[PDB]
Order: sequence, then structure tokens, then C-alpha cells
Amino acid sequence: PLAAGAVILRRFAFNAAEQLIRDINDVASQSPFRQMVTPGGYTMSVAMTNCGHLGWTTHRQGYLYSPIDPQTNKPWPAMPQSFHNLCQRAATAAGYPDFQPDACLINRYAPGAKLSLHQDKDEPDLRAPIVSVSLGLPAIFQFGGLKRNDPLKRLLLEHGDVVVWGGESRLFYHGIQPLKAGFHPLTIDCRYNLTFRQAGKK
Ligand SMILES: O=C(O)CNC(=O)c1nc(Nc2ccc([N+](=O)O)cc2)ccc1O
Ligand SMILES: [Mn+2]
Repeated sequence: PLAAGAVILRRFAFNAAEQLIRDINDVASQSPFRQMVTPGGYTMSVAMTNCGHLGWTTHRQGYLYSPIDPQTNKPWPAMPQSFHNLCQRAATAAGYPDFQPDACLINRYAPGAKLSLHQDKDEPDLRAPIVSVSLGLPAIFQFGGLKRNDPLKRLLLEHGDVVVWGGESRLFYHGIQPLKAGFHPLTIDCRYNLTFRQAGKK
């Protein structure tokens, strides 16, 4: 496999994409996209929001999941039906039928935006996968291994592609390289990536 434990489902969300994007716009009308500030003081080039009971955010110079959007002081918007259903279909196809995400981080990449190499280790049970849905412009996803200096591999993620990051791949260092500018008929000029997470304690 390209990444042990990962299940790549190319175009899995292609048919759902128009509805997914409508729902991104609805979520963002309530909890707007914002460029968060990292613990080191840098404003991220990616802009994010969340839906579900919990949302991933900066708070007090750390990362955590919160039931309240610090920008609005209101709950994050509820998980849209289209999100819930797509995630469950993908996770079930990939062999995680009990995956029940309570958070969905919505990440908007403008041209030039990137995500530096990192791990997602803020979740309480790292045996639960993360389901990652790409929409719009294509991006190069890089990933290594469990160690920061493991050799990097790269793959293009295109509109509609879903990856279920389970098993070992759940813990790999990964990132997204600077987004090339272009046109997409449904997102116009950007990429969105949805990452579904089980963030609450059992
Ligand atoms: O776009 C894709 O294809 C994949 N997207 C992600 O892997 C993704 N991951 C996030 N995770 C973070 C965890 C820690 C962190 N840090 O410590 O600085 C920065 C980020 C946050 C948003 C994401 O869209
Ligand atoms: Mn990540």
C-alpha cells in the first residue's frame, strides 16, 4: 500500500461535491472561515472553520477541541446531513463501520496556501481514523512516517477524493504543499478539505 492503514477512495465524493460545497457555505455563514494563529505566533495561510459538536481550534496558545467557536461564542454549526452521510459511507467502505465523528474541520486553501508537516495527535483515541475529503483545486499531499525525518512520499489529491487515514497512517507526519492557482467549476479558485474526527472522549 502507498501508506499502511490508509484507504484512498479516488472520486468517492465526486457526486456529493456540489451539496457538500453548499453545506460548507452554510456552515461558514455562521462560523466564518478564519486564519488561526499557531502556538509560535504565525498566522496560518489556510483558513478554517468547523461543524459538529466539537471544533478544532487555537485557544490560549494551544490546539484543542471546543464545543464553542471562540470567534462567535456560539456552538459550531451542526454537522450537515451530506457530511455525515459521506463520511459514514467512506468509513464503512474502508472497514471502520463504527466511526462516528463529532467534529469536522473545514480547511480552505487559497492559491499559495500550505500546511507544514505535522501530526494529528489531539484526539483522545488514535485508533479512530480521520476521514479526509478533497474538493476543488488539486493539491500535493506529502506524508512520511511516524518519525519527523522519515522519507516523504507525495500524491496529488483531486476533487472528490477521499482518504481514510487509519492504522499506522493515522500517525504519519503529513502536509500539503503550496496550492497552485487555477479554476474549478464548483469552488472557483480554492480547495477545501474536510477532516472528520472523533474528538470527544467515549
Ligand atoms: O488538506 C488535506 O489534505 C489534509 N488536511 C490536514 O491534514 C489537516 N490537518 C490539520 N491538522 C493539524 C494538526 C496540528 C497542526 N499544528 O500543530 O500546527 C496543524 C494542523 C488541520 C487541518 C487540516 O486540513
Ligand atoms: Mn493533518
